[PDB]
Amino acid sequence: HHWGYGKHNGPEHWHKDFPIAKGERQSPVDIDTHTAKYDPSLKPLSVSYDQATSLRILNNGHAFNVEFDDSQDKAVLKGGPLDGTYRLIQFHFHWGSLDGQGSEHTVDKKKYAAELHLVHWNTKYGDFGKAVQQPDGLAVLGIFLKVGSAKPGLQKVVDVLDSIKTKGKSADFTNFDPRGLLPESLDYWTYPGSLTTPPLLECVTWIVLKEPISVSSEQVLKFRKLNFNGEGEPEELMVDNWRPAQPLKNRQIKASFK
Ligand SMILES: O=S([O-])[O-]
Ligand SMILES: [Zn+2]
Repeated sequence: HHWGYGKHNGPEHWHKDFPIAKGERQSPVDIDTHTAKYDPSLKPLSVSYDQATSLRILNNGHAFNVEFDDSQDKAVLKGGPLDGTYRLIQFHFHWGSLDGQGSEHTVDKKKYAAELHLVHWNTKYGDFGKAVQQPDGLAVLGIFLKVGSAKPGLQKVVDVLDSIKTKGKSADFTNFDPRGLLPESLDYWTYPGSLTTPPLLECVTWIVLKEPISVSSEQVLKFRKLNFNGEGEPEELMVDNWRPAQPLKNRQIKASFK
C-alpha cells in the first residue's frame, strides 16, 4: 500500500511502485575507505549558514523535517565538488531502534546511531521541484551521529518533538541556527547518488562528512518517541527509518583528504 519501513511496505518492496529503486545510481552506499580515491582537485566546502531562516518543523510520517526559507540565497552550500550555488531547504534525520544502527551510509560497514541530511537545491533550476529532475539538482550534506556527549545545538530540536508527535503535525520553529550541527572538520567523501526515500530520484551529489558529531543517549531517545502514525491511529514508533546500502555499480567515491 503506501511505502514505509515496515515488513510489508519497507525498502525491499519500494521497487514495485518506484522501479528506479534498482537504478544505477542509488543511495545510500557503503564507503570503503581503502578504495575511495583522494582527489586533490576537489575544493574545500563552503557552508554559509549565518543568514539561515528556519520556519517550521513537521512530522511527515517518515521523519521530521526542519524547513527553511529558500526564497533567496540565505543559507547556501558551494565549493567542494559542486558547480553553482545550492540553497538549504530542509534538514531531517534517519535513526535506529538501537544505538548500533540508524545511519544510511556506512563506513567500512560500520553503522552509526543516526544520520543527519541537510538538503540543498541548485539555484540554476529556479525551484526544488525542477531541481529533482536534473542529475546535478541537489546536494545533500550527510553527517553521522554517534552516542557519547550531548550536542548543545541539537537540544532546541529535541525539546519540540513532543509537539509534533504524530504524522501531519507541525510547529513554528524560527531562529534555529544549523551551524550548531556541524562537526569541527569539513573533510568529506563525495559520490553521485539519489534521494533515499521514494521517489528515489537520481539527482543528488552526496557530500558525506568524515567526522561524526556526538549526541547523548537521552537526545536520541527522544527521537524514538515519535510516531509514524497519525493522531488517533494505533501507535507505531518512528524508529529504523533508514534504507540499507545499495550497490555501488559503476561509481567511484572520491575523498577530499588523505
Ligand atoms: O535526503 S535523502 O533522504 O533523500
Ligand atoms: Zn535523508
